[PDB]
Amino acid sequence: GPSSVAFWYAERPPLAELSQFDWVVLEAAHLKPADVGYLKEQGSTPFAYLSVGEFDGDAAAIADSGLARGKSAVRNQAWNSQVMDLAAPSWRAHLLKRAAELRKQGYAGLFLDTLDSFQLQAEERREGQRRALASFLAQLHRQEPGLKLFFNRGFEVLPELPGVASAVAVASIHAGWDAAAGQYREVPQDDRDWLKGHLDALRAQGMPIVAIDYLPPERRDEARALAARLRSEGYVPFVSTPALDYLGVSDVE
Repeated sequence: GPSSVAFWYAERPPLAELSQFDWVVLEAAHLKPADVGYLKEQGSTPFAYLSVGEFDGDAAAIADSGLARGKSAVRNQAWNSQVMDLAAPSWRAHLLKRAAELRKQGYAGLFLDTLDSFQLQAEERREGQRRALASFLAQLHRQEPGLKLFFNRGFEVLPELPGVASAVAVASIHAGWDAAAGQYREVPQDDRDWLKGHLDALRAQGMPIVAIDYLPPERRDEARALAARLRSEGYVPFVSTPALDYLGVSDVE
C-alpha cells in the first residue's frame, strides 16, 4: 500500500514534483515511456488510469472507436461517457489490449475506474453485469500479474476477488464534488454511513484505503488540514481538484 498518493490526469504532468509521492496515478495519454521510467527511477510507483465500466468519450467518439456495439443505452447516461456492457466481447477485448499496452509502457499498475457504473443499468440487469465485471477483473489480473490493480470502489465485486486489488480508493470521504452541478460539495453523512460497512470489511482484511477528496486551489490550507484528518481516520488521502490538474496534497508540509 501507498505511503502517499497523487492523481494527475491533465497534460504536462510535473514529473519531478509528482515523483515525490509514493503512488502516482496518471492519464497515460500525456506521458511517454521515458517519463514512466523516470518516475520509477525516482522511487515512485506509477499507475495508469483505465475506465472499466465506461467508454470515456462523447457519442461519435465511440463511433470512431469500433466499440459502439458494446454501449448500454442506460436511462441516466452522462454526456461524454458511455456505459459499456461488461459482457460484450469487443469491450472486454479492448480493455485487455489497453492493459497490455500500458504494461509495455512501464506502468506498475492500473487505476480501475467506473467499477460501479453498471448500477446505472435497469435493476434486473445489474446482477449479470456484476458477474461479468468480476469475471473480467479476474481475467485481467490473471493476464497481467505484473500490474497492481488499484480499484476505484468496486464494493459489489471485491468480496469475490480475494488477492486481486492492491488498494481501494473512495471519492469521497469528507470533501466531495457534485459533477452534475459543477460544484464542490461536502460528503453527506448518508454517504459515509453507507460506506462504513464496506470500508470496515476492507479494513478487517488489511486492505489499504485511499481517500480522494476535493478542495479548490485557494483552499490549500484547508486541504492540508483535511489530509491530516483523513490520515487520522486511517486513509491515505489526496485532496485535489475534480480535473486532477493540480498538485494537491497527501500529507503535512
